[PDB]
Order: sequence, then C-alpha cells, then structure tokens
Amino acid sequence: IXFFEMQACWSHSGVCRDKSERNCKPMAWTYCENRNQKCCEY
Repeated sequence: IXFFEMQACWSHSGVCRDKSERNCKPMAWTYCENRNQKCCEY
C-alpha cells in the first residue's frame, strides 16, 4: 500500500536533510517523515 516497502529513516540509522542540499547521499529502503526532506546516510 503506497509505493514500496521502505523503512523509517530513524528505524535504521539515517538523517533528514533539505532536498535542496548539495552534500546529501540519498539512501534507499528508507524514507523521511517530512514531505520536503530526504533520508540521507549522514
């Protein structure tokens, strides 16, 4: 139900940075709670 079977950005070990960042490494199998923030590794 939705798109895929991703996990929580805080459930594993990630962070939510600004989508307009220049130094953000987007990680899969996980998403952010905000609709304007991406779940990056660090």
